Amino acid sequence: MAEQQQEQQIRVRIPRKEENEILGIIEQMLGASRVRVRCLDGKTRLGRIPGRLKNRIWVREGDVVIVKPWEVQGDQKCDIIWRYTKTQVEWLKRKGYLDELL
Repeated sequence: MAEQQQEQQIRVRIPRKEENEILGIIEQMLGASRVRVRCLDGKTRLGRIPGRLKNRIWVREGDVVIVKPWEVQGDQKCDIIWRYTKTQVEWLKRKGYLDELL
């Protein structure tokens, strides 16, 4: 219900989802091309970013990210996307509260 120049889109509803994805928040101040994420949808993984995002994320401490699952074992690897409050992570987070209560 909005089509004008300079508009913030939700960017939600992402395609490609054979086994669904997990949602976690990233943390890391050192900055060694890798970060640590904790996620809902039952997952705990180390998140990695591409060279372009690596020099464009500059995460300080307390950011939200979407993660991909890597193998299983007693710890999973994940491919993460960094963003500070937008709509995609807000959607999955709202779903977490819905499942818990409400």
